[PDB]
Amino acid sequence: MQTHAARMRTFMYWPSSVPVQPEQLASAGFYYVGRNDDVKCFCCDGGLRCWESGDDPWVEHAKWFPRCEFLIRMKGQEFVDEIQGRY
Ligand SMILES: [Zn+2]
Repeated sequence: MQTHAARMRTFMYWPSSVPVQPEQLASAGFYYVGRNDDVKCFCCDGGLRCWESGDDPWVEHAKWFPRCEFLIRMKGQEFVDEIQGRY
């Protein structure tokens, strides 16, 4: 699940009702595990479910799994710090 294309392919059977797009999930390192709306990050193995309207996957990534190596490398410690309430 190291590549964007491999993560995107797992969303081929992603439910239509979920108000979060596969493109944005896969960019933030998530892939659909083929269960409800459960996704896991390829890097930290952080699991996320119950995706609501207006959810930004990068924000959810930094909110619940701030120590993820991929999240830090892509978004940076400053972004992670902000999401954790540190300005
Ligand atoms: Zn992660």
